[PDB]
Amino acid sequence: ISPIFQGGSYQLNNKSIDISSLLLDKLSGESQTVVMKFKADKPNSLQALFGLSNSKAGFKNNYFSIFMRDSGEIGVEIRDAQKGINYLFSRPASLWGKHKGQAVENTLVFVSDSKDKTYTMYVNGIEVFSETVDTFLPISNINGIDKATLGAVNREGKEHYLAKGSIDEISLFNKAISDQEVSTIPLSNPFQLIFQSGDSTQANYFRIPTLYTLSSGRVLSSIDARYGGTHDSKSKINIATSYSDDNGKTWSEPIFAMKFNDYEEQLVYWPRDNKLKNSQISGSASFIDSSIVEDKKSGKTILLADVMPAGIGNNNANKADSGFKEINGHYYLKLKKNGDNDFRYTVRENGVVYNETTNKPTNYTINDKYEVLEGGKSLTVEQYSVDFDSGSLRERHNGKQVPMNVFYKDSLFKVTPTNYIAMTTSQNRGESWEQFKLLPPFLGEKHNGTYLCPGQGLALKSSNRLIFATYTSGELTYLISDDSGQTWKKSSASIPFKNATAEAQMVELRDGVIRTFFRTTTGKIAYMTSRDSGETWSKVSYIDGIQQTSYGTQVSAIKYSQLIDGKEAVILSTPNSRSGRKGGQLVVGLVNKEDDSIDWKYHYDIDLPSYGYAYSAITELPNHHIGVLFEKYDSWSRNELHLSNVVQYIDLEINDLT
Ligand SMILES: O=S(=O)(O)CCNCc1ccco1
Repeated sequence: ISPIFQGGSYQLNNKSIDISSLLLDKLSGESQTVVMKFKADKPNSLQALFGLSNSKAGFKNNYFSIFMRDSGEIGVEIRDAQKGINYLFSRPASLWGKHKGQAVENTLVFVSDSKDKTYTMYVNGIEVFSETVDTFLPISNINGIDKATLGAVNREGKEHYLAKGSIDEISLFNKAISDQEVSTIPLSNPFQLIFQSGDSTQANYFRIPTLYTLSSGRVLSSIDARYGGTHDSKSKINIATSYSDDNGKTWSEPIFAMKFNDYEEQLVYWPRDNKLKNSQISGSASFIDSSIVEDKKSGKTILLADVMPAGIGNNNANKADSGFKEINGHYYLKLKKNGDNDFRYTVRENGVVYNETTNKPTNYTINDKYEVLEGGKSLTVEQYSVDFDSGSLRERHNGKQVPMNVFYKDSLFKVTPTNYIAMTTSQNRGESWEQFKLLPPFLGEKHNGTYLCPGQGLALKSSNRLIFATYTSGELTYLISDDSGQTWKKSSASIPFKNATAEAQMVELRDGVIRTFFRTTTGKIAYMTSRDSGETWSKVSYIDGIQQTSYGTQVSAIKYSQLIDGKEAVILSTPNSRSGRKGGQLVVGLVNKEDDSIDWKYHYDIDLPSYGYAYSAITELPNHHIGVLFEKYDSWSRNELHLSNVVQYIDLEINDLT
């Protein structure tokens, strides 16, 4: 239908604008829709963009506001002292500030709907909240409203929450518009979604993005499709992938690289109240932290991830147990049968389940998908679903039968409650993925598996050598294959930390010279150098000019192909902050051929220093633009848990950085 009111080009310079004379008489009925295109790249800590208030003395709490914080959060307030109603709905990390230097125009759509009794907010096409109340307060039935304000809320005749930005365009409607209509509002988005709520993964949440340009020009991406909110394992998490054949302008409908079936794939809205936000899926096996490379020789595409048996994450993973028993040079996967309190079985050659005590093989075997067969017959378990209908989290058998897998809770045979690493391959560049294979122990029979560094593995330009960085207590443990991933050898590089999350990423500065940048506990990014193609490693140094937080953040890096100011160039993606995971940057370094030192010459501000930026993926797109897929939020912050569509992708050019 038609806007009862429409205005545009409002400047918010810490002075509010009065539009009462225009809007207040238009307002009628109990349903309204605000549509607001606005810019704010230098906002104050807390500012109101829009306000409906009772400016009369004695009614400071009778108002409606649409506000933002300089954290990127957006919210509304609906308050009536006489009615006894005080509503505040919001979401962190809902905004953009700047992109490529210019300020971003955000597209805000707030719906107030008296039929479903529901407040819904969309920003830049994404639904950031939708709240139902039992007692609905139409934004226009607030007692004694006499003001309509932009850039403030007019309380008791003063300008509260003074704003800094602009509203290019604002429309008002005496209707609550439908979803379908909402989707037809044009956007000015500086970004796109590759993975997103409601897509084929059915995961409502995503974390830990990766990017890799393949030899065909196809760009591939892998990610954590996280179902139980944005929690680490333990949870349900699958590895999803999607590709682009047109330099990241469009992306394929995602498919699974690694998935488990013990729990259903459920698009669940996870509770954000303090009483319930730490609810965590506790019976599911899961995957977490993927890394990808292309192998020249085979043409194969290779993906690794951490594997977690039902109910397992890194905080409770059995350290001091690789999950394998060594029998004469060979590592065998161990199993526990129900009723036993010790592990008495192994998976020998041809997946035969052998009893270690009796020394007789058994009538059970383990297939390639780690499913259990008895006497050649496939066994099954019942699937679980999660819900919050009882007011708290509840995992329960949903009726469906799925292949019994030794990583599952209900399995008759179970692996060691510890962390594993697995690989899968694609012969077709992301179109399908093989059944994953578990990797062997690297640091011993009685030492838990290491942790895959998420992002890219490295394909050395002058051999068939493939390296995947992993970490454990006290060292990076690089995994090396010279045979297209069929076999693997470890290369240990000690670091001066214990229990650090040393997420690492490598660049080749020239033939056989590998620089790795990894996350520390120091507030600085560290690095080390191999000069014999990852055989041995230098001592640890640190970069000054970038700061991280004490707990740090994942860092992605690539060796750029074109020269920049005449030099070889390495690009770096990281939050630059000591407060939290915000202030994202791409940092450009020129290499000094004399000594292989790096002069970090350019810093690109991805967005505002106060807006969230966490784990990231960069890649050189086939047209020499830079593709960036990142967590646009503070994935550490306890206040920013469980947001949808905060992992976003952008296209940058080199000159944008310089
Ligand atoms: O810093 S955070 O990214 O929030 C924590 C990530 N933990 C990494 C991990 C690896 C295996 C299980 O968890």
